[PDB]
Amino acid sequence: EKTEVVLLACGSFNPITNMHLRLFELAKDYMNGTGRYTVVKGIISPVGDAYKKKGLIPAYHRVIMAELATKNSKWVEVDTWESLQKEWKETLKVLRHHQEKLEASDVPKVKLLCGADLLESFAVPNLWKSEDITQIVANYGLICVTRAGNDAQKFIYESDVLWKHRSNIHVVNEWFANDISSTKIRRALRRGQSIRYLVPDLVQEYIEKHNLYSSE
Amino acid sequence: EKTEVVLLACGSFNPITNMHLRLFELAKDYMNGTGRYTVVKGIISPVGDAYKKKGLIPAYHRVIMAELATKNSKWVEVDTWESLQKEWKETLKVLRHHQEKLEASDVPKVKLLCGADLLESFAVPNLWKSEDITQIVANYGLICVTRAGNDAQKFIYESDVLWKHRSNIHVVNEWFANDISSTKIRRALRRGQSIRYLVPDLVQEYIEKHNLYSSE
Amino acid sequence: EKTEVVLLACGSFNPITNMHLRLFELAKDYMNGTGRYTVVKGIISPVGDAYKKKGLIPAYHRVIMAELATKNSKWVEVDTWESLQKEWKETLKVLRHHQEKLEASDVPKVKLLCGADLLESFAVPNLWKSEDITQIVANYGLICVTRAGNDAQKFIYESDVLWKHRSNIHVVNEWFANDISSTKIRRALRRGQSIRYLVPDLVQEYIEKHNLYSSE
Amino acid sequence: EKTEVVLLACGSFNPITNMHLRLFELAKDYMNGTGRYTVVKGIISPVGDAYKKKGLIPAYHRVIMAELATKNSKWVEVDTWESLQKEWKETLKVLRHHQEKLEASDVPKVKLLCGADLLESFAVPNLWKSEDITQIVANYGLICVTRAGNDAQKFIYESDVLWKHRSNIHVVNEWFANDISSTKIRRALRRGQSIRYLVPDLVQEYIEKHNLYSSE
Amino acid sequence: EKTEVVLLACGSFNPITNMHLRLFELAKDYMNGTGRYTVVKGIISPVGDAYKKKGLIPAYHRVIMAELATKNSKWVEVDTWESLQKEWKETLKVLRHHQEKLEASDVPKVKLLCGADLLESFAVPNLWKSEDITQIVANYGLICVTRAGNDAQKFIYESDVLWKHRSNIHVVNEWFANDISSTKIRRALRRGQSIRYLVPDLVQEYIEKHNLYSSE
Amino acid sequence: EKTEVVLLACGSFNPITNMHLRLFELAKDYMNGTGRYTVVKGIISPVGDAYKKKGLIPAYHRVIMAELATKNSKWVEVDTWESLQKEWKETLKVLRHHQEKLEASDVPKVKLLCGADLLESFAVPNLWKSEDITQIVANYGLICVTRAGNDAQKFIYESDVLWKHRSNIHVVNEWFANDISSTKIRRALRRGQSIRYLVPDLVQEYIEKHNLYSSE
Repeated sequence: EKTEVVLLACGSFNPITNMHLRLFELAKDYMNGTGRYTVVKGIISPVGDAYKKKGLIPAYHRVIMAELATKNSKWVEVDTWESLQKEWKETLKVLRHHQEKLEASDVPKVKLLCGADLLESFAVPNLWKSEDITQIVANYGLICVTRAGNDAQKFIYESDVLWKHRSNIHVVNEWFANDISSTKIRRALRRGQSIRYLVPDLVQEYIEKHNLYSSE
Repeated sequence: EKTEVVLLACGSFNPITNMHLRLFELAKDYMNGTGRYTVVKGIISPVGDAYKKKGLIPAYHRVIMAELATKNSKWVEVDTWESLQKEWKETLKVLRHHQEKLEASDVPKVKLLCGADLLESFAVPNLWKSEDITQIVANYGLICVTRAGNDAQKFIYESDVLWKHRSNIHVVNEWFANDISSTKIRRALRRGQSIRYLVPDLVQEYIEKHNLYSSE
Repeated sequence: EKTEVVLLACGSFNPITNMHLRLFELAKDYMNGTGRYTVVKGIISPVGDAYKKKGLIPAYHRVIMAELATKNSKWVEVDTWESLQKEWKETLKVLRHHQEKLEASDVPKVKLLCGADLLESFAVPNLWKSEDITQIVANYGLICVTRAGNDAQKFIYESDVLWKHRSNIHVVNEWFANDISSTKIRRALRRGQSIRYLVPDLVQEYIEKHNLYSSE
Repeated sequence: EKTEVVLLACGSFNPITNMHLRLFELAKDYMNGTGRYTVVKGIISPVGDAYKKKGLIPAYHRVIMAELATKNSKWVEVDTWESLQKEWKETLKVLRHHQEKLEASDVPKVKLLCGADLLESFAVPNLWKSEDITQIVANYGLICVTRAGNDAQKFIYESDVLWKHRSNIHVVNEWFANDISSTKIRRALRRGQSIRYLVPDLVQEYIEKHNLYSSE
Repeated sequence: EKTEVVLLACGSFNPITNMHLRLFELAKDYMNGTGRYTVVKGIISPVGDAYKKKGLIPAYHRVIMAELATKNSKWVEVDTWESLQKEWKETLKVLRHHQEKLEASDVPKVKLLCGADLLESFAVPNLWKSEDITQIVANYGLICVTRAGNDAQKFIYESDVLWKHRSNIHVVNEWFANDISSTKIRRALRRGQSIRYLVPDLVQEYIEKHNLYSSE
Repeated sequence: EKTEVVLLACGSFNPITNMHLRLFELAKDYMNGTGRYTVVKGIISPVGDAYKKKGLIPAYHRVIMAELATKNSKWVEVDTWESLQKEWKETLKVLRHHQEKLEASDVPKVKLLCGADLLESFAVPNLWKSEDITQIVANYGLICVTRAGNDAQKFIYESDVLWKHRSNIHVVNEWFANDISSTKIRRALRRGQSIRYLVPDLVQEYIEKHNLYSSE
């Protein structure tokens, strides 16, 4: 009688590393261990080229490396929809897009998989529209996997919009530190350092043959 | 016995309009009317895709429209060098690049063609390195065409680096107002307005068939 | 066959002066001289005590002085609704409130009467929600009476949201300067100066007997 | 031969909670245990309605709840003087007001009862006039009750004005954490949570029957 | 029966130029032409070395050049008092110092001679203490000589403290533009330009023999 | 076969204290205990009077107190060169100055002796020119003695310019806390407190007889 859930992670995956992959396994173990849910699929959805940030490499590369990272996974996949659109899409739209897609196979609920960082982001003074925060939290749900869940709970308590919808945010503890951020990987790469065993062997091979992140 | 000069205009040309084209004819008429120079070629050099700004469309489009804009001109051309490089290039490098290229045909002096806007830019507190300003002004020269030359002269008087090298900056008056900025063209385009007779007929046709700048 | 319009002016009226009264007569003359409208009533609606600004005196005073200011007017009145509510109300709600009230007398269109100041305000970086600006302009309309309509038109041209809905904003010129701002009246009053013949005789009498704005 | 002292606490009491009440008992125990003083009365004096802050409810409510909070206390009382004045009063004036009042009963010294927060406040760059800080500290005295007295002592050491007059500031440790801030109470209340046993039963009853702080 | 006045100009005189000298003759002509005063002496008082600004050269130089500038004047002199003190002195103290000195010759009123610049300065948000502005204006008086008296009057109207004491501020028009600022002189000097006939011949000679302001 | 090194410490020495003296002995012990170097001389070089900071007393005083502080040291000395120059000198020039001086005695390498504070400083957004940081680190070397070497290593890891040249930065731990900053000494002095046994007896005597830092 459990609820069927799909896990959706947006982001830049620039590049993807073991840490993003671990977040999925963590979150599914947790959800399924509530006794209240059954996790049915996960989806990585990298941001597109319209988001014009510096250091952000062409989507097609970031899509590959994510596909390499998940080739053997029974349950997590990459969807290129958002990377394809000609104008940049807001997470709330990416979410609606993926929920409507499931309803069209004639019902599993999508939920946004994030870290605390999202919560921090949500409270930066003018940055988000309260009503957009409300729709995400309230219509979908958050699964916040983090090594600082103690910070996580505090942001929830400090925001009325989050507190109001708290029964729909799940804070998940990571007891095994593995803080392998894209930013550190890129930093290591432009210094010529090894990144072996922080990202999947094939993702490391792709980065090396294409000399990515080596430059600046 | 006059000095041979080449006119180099960097920028985004996003898109090019009658105003940029007029700047060249203005500046050559002036230079050649000093009695001290003979203008020998001009060069438009659009910025590349590494400069990641919002609203800045792919170089290849901006290169086309500039080539359409100058197809009939006896003396002005487009060079795609800077648009091609994989990392963004500073104007001082674009300049050295084009001077060295002339020296390799076995001597004409390149000079940077700009408006006041450049001068304004040069004095923004932390924005430019004094030594880079010095090399441009001093090693190459500026030709500042503007409708406000009165502002132009003032920025020169207010900056030691510019004043020092003033004998190498030529302020050129435009007595015929034709302030057709890219920014206004894009604004008009995303409101569905005509831009006929502010840009060359062929540049207007290209923009229309490709639906550029229509979106946001 | 003309359209019936109601003129609604929100604000603090702190206090009301001849200038606010003149804005109504100006705007009606204009509207009625389009040949396209007939102005049917005007409404002054002072802000409430929830808006807690400094220098803003209790609503009941500001309501009186407005009622004194309009006692003899055939067509302009004061509605205390917004001043009465326990929580501060946004202009878009005040607007909906007054439109729905007319529809309940079984159809005249309300329009917001403002000056340029509103337009300036609309473009301050984070200050307004684009969608709220859109509803006001688009669902109601603006009548902008000003001595600087030249600035007015420019703000319209500079904002996509305003430009989009321009056919619904009427910029009205005042050829008779009478810039009697509340701020100047209060300033004069706390210096003990006369304000006779800048506000209606009765409003001046009320302010004097209650020693308002004399203090700080 | 001990000195007779009166304890004066200014503030918003919005609302009062067990924490403010505890500060008095703490400070008297301390003073009286110096062997150098005898505490003779305390006074809560809520700020007035001229201070126009958001969330700050009408004085009369805040005066009640403080009177309910102290009805059974042998030694602490509420004085409504400052709440009554038509213009907002600075603490230094409230202080002079209360000292002169004692001198008029034909001599006990008033002292300002505060937390560290005051000290933090005193050093914010432009916020206080050095000479006002000097008069308070020097003419009256501070009794700083806090759970962080370690921060307290540091602010004293970091400010010349405070250090100079240190012999007149008493830092009091609270070994029993009871951080029940008004801000947290209001937050709890607008989420419908219990605040029972963080404020006196009667203060809780008043807040509930008047539905205070429930709104926003 | 006229009032006897002394004119005191503080500042950096870095260096002094014809413009400062002209301000005195202007202000005396004006005062004496009121029919209400008789100007009896003027005093230039350069700031000291404690004021540690960049570009500000040692007092002794600035004292010389002022003494050279006034050697032939029947009525204006230099007083080195403020330049001598070991700690920097505020204008209000310099003023009290010079008034008390006159009272000691057994009564002429000192008045501060300034330009608009002072008025501008007086209103910069946190910059001056209202009470210091009050003492200067009110206890001494201002004589504001300027080419923009129209700006002058406006600052007076915009500040309550100034407006209150307006009967004690005299705005003096200069109908002969001679804007020879220290800043422009120094700028000219470090570019090797002539400053002949903008400062007294002897001041120009001193600057030249000591190579002042030539450097940076 | 070890490398011969000279230790150069720039700064204000305002005043010098036991802490600066300890930094030298610390750094030499460390260098010499690498087995790779031999420390041959150290040099304190106080900043000059052109650097016009507030609280910074005349160089000649700061030069004395440093000479008193080192009179008995076999190996550390004061060089007044930089204090003497008429324009303020950048550390990179002070460095080149001292290296060239050694090369002129017909080869020991100078190295900059600093604390973390330098590293913090190096990363403040616009503060240093990357190329100047590069020349110091790369052409000379840093010896960073600190009680927080853990912060030290982190700044190194966070800056590409530092990381690139890390093999040339030596982070030295101080296991004996002795944080006697100039700022604390001056603070103590203007409160009339003892500073005995935080600075050399003779430096303390000089400060006392000249009443330095007593004022403000």
